Amino acid sequence: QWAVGRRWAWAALLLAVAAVLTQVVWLWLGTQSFVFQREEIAQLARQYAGLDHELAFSRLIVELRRLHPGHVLPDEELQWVFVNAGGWMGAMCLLHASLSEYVLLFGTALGSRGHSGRYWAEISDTIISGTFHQWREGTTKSEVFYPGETVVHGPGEATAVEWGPNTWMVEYGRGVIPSTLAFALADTVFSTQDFLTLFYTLRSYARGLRLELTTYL
Amino acid sequence: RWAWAALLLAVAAVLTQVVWLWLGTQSFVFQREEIAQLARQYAGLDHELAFSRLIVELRRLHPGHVLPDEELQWVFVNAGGWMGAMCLLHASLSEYVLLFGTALGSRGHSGRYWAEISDTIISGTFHQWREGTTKSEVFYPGETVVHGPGEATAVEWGPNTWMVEYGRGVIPSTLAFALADTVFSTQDFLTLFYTLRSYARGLRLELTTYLF
Amino acid sequence: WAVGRLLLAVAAVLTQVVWLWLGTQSFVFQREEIAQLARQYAGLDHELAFSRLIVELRRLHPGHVLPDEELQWVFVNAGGWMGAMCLLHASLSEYVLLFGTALGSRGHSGRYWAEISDTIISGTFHQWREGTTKSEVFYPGETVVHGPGEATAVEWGPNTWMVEYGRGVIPSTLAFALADTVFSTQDFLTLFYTLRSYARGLRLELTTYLFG
Ligand SMILES: O=C(NC1CCN(Cc2ccccc2)CC1)c1ccc(I)cc1
Ligand SMILES: O=C(NC1CCN(Cc2ccccc2)CC1)c1ccc(I)cc1
Ligand SMILES: O=C(NC1CCN(Cc2ccccc2)CC1)c1ccc(I)cc1
Repeated sequence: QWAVGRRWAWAALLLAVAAVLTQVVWLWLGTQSFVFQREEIAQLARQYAGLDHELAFSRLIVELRRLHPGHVLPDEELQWVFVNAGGWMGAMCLLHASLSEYVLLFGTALGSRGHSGRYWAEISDTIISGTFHQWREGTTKSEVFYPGETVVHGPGEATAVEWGPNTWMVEYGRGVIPSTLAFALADTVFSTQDFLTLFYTLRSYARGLRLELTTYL
Repeated sequence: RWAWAALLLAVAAVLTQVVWLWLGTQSFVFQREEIAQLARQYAGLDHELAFSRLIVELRRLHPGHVLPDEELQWVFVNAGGWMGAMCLLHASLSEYVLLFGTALGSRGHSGRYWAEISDTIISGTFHQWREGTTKSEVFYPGETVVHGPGEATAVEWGPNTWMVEYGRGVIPSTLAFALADTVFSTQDFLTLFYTLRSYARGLRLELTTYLF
Repeated sequence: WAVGRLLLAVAAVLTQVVWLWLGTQSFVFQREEIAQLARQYAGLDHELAFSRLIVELRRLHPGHVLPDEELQWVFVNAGGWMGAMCLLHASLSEYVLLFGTALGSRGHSGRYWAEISDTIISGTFHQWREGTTKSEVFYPGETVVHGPGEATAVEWGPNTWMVEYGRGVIPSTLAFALADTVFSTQDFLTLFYTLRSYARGLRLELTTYLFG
């Protein structure tokens, strides 16, 4: 009459949890929570552009630690490593690294030119010192960005880039990050053969990834 | 059973003789001086207007051998360490006419081709360092620089350098070099596709005009 | 007496033939010998300096410098930079070559299992050490040493020419110098030239070692 078979009820809950679980994973994926904001890294780095890049970097790192404790690499794991990709060369200092985000210090003391690359991500560069030249695809003119300005590099977009002597910046990336190192290490494999740098980069990502997991606990 | 291979080779032998004859009776749409003198006259203009003026004039002199506006496209070129942009106007198996240059400037290996490459400069500078030499030469707007087949030099484009380029030789082979960095350095396969497509479009045009 | 189912027997022999090998190693040039000599010719026109240096080098070490018929400028592409080299001496452990550019270049120094010192005859040499955010500049007369394992970013100005002496596991350094030649320029001809240059250095050294 008002009863329910205990056998039918057992299967109903299994169809229920299947329905609930499939709904739960979409809501969580949709949430898309990010640790940093695109305009925040740009606004924060703009303040230190007036200083010499050495003092600016050290001051910026200190500020970024107190804002987001547990999301920045410790001093013992901070390290400059060269970056060779797209035919240009620079140097990075990884500050933050997840599977969806990264924040790093980038720049050159000699300057360099090359292919920007096409990433499955959106990358924002804010100039602390020097110059950033950009040549968008399909155009015959270039633009130049000075200290205080920010150049954003959309996903799937390819440009030509040029850095002037002693150019430095704070960079924020957002997207499928492990796919980004695929381009960042292309010239390192086939042009420079610098496997020690290759180790440094992967170690920095790993130590950056380790931090994010343990902070989660 | 040995008669099967004979017929397969006989029909292969005759087709090879057809190709050989056809390759021998070939005539060229464009002349070497034709492109050089036509370019030099627009070199005094800004490169944007120089290009558009030249394209139209090239269409007027050789109708059916220049790509339509809907198939014109700037595509990045990455080879020999340097980087520039290209816009293909004409392309067969033996000839090509394109616009080339860079808004930033670039340096690298000239590349060794199975072709003769001629570049008349509209703007900027072209620096050349010939193999075996310890001095460089510079070419300015209005001048034409010639890169012979087999030759390898070191090249340097100053900022905002542009040129009209006419190539004559085994054109499908030159593609091999121009996409070398694209595979091993830039990994820009979208650009690779753009390049191969613009070539196909050029081949399609020449084929249709030939057949009507 | 029987032993059941050698490394100890093998390890002893191999280490004590390697240590015996390291002790019988003899270098043709001193660590600073090339640098002192090259320093004397800096400031001259690089072609004059090179010729004078080659004569003096042949005089100081007969049997270890390549003949005029085996001297050649070959393009070098590696780490994103491009230059030209003239090999003068080459073994498995040492090499002496003339290096430079007419246009200038920028790239990766490379990580060698060898120590490399460069004495500038003309131009400028910019060096950016790893882990630093500043660069240093060397002018004609100065010597830049590249220690084993070290990696820097280097830059040559237009008409920068130098004398280079390297010491260490030389064949491994050749792997780096041919990197861009193989994967970027596809210039097999230069790849042939360089390997031939190395072979000729090795041939001379083998002959000189055997028959004095
Ligand atoms: O070194 C990295 N990434 C490069 C590529 C983006 N910039 C250069 C650039 C290119 C185009 C437009 C703006 C800036 C410099 C940093 C990197 C290191 C570790 C991880 I984990 C992920 C990335
Ligand atoms: O990308 C192409 N060609 C390169 C190599 C020659 N450069 C000019 C140059 C560079 C160095 C020395 C001389 C001339 C322009 C870019 C190319 C694209 C489509 C077809 I179809 C055929 C070739
Ligand atoms: O081409 C060679 N080597 C390159 C890289 C080292 N120097 C250039 C240089 C780059 C960075 C810092 C200092 C010097 C000379 C050019 C080479 C050729 C034949 C043999 I056998 C061994 C090496």
